[PDB]
Parts: sequence; C-alpha cells; structure tokens
Amino acid sequence: SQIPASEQETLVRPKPLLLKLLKSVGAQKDTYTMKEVLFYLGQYIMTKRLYDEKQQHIVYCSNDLLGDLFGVPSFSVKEHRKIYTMIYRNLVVVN
Ligand SMILES: CCOc1cccc(CN2[C@@H](C)[C@@H](N)[C@H](c3cccc(Cl)c3F)[C@]23C(=O)Nc2cc(Cl)ccc23)c1
Repeated sequence: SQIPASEQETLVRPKPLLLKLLKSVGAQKDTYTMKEVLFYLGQYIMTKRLYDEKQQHIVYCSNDLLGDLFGVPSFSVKEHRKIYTMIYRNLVVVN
C-alpha cells in the first residue's frame, strides 16, 4: 500500500477541466473522495484505450484531456504517489 487509506477517503472538489473529464464518463456531482476520482479516471483510461494492450502498465495521455490536466505525455500506473500529486493540482481539498 503506497497511499494511506485515510488519504484515499479525502473529500475533494475537482477544478473545471478535471470536472469535465469526470462528467464525460458519467460522474454527475461536484465533490468526491479521491478513491472515487481514481475509479472514474480508471474508467476514462479503459474507455479511451490510453495504453498499449501488450504493455498495460503505461498510460499515454499526450494530446488528450488527461495529459492537459497531468502535464505529462505518459506515466507508469505503478507510481501511485505521483498520480495522487498530479490529481491534487486539479482540485481543492475539502477536509
Ligand atoms: C484493461 C486496461 O486496464 C487499465 C489500464 C490502465 C489503467 C487502469 C486503471 N488503473 C489500474 C491499473 C489501477 N491499479 C490504478 C490505480 C488504482 C488506485 C490508485 C491508483 Cl494511484 C491507481 F493508479 C488505475 C485505476 O484504477 N485508476 C487509475 C487512475 C489513473 Cl490516473 C491511473 C491509473 C489508475 C486500467
């Protein structure tokens, strides 16, 4: 476990661009837990096929909404701390 369970439950308000990404996969509301935000971003990556099927551990997000939010062309899905950092820049923490 890389991310503490307490941190996973953190209530957050996504900024407009991340909120557009979430709404595109049916996420209706304005506040979530990070766990829920991570779930929906998971659905987004799977729905848009943002990976090589032979090498599924790397997400490629260049020229996509996700890369505009994250500020990277790609990233490893193993590095959870860096993924949390990139998500934190696109939201306001509530609690
Ligand atoms: C058939 C294709 O399958 C996939 C291909 C690539 C990615 C995924 C979705 N992944 C899985 C690999 C989870 N282990 C990974 C994950 C889960 C919890 C926390 C973090 Cl920090 C985390 F990274 C997660 C997820 O569930 N949400 C999410 C959001 C982002 Cl932005 C990046 C990665 C992920 C599925």
